[PDB]
Amino acid sequence: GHMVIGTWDCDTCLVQNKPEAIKCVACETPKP
Ligand SMILES: [Zn+2]
Repeated sequence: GHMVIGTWDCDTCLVQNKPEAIKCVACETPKP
């Protein structure tokens, strides 16, 4: 919640996620 921006938005389920993750947090999609 602090200087952690960079979240990526999905393109299949339409859901944002943290850049520290490996996949989506809604559809479980493989991060690019
Ligand atoms: Zn997704």
